Amino acid sequence: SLAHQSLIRAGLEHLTEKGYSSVGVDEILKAARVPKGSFYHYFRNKADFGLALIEAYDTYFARLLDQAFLDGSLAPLARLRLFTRMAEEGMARHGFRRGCLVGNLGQEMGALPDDFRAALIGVLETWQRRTAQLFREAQACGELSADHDPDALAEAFWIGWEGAILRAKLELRPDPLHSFTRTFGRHFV
Amino acid sequence: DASLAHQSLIRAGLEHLTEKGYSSVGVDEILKAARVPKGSFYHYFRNKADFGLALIEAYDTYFARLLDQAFLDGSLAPLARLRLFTRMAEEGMARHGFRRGCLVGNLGQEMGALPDDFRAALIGVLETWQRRTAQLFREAQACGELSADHDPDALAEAFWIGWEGAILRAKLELRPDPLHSFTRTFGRHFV
Repeated sequence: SLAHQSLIRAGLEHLTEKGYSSVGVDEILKAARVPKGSFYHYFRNKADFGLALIEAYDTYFARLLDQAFLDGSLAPLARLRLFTRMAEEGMARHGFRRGCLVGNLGQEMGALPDDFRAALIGVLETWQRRTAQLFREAQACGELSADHDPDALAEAFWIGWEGAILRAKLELRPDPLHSFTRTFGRHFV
Repeated sequence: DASLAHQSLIRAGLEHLTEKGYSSVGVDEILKAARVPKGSFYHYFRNKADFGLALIEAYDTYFARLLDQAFLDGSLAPLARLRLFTRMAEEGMARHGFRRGCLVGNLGQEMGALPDDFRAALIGVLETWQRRTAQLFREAQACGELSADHDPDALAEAFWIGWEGAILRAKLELRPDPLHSFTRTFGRHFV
């Protein structure tokens, strides 16, 4: 019933907090409280579980961006600030111990299976396209000046935001999120 | 080569942890790459954790020398010294096909799986880099390159937050594009 969901849940908690290299199937089963036979009913092996976890994180995180980026009661820049504020509230729930599954996996790329590279890049690119669209909308109402490139700016936002999450999880506090967003915010009029 | 055992260990450590990370790399893999016996490893280090801290101290020392080349070059304006550093760091990364990143960024990201000693050691190195960079930015203000408007410490912190994330992305994509993308956009903060 809840065998599959408990495995996904256990996987997302362990990979946002530690990363893939640190965690084996046995840790996962203890945390999920699910028999080994259920693990192998859903996934062929650890690498295949890893990919399922990437995909599940992408589906969840898309709903988070829906909530912020599609809130038409908010001017476009205020949507970006709602996003970073909500992302920080989510981190504060577990005292900043848990970061981004994608940034964690991204940093370990050298020890991951090759399949992972294109799946991680696809997810980062989906987010950048969405942020670029938000930034074009900020230009249309003069929140961001015409001499900026929305795509370049979207790529820089995600580069720095993952860097901010790395630092917040290292320091176990929100201050790096605030530094990043306060300085990046100066690209706007 | 018996007299080379310590450098071999550090070398193999730096190579393997900049390419993979701490959680991925066991002592046996280090020994096999260093071609030194186990008794030589334990002569110098009490365990993997003591080794890892020694690698951070080694990386701090060698990295400080690369910053010295850029940040202490008096033939360059302050902001040109910052562009030199990023150019150099990219050249370094390009030598090994962008497969090797920052040791401090790699370990920082896997902090949840590390002995708690590492936290202060990793944060210490980053704060050093940030202090050198803010000083660079204060000199950029004192000569008109940066507007009196900006906080040099906040900007130094935002630089190191963003640069570690650009390196992450360059090692993931195996290309310098995220580096150029980051610095191109960050360069707008300057006059």
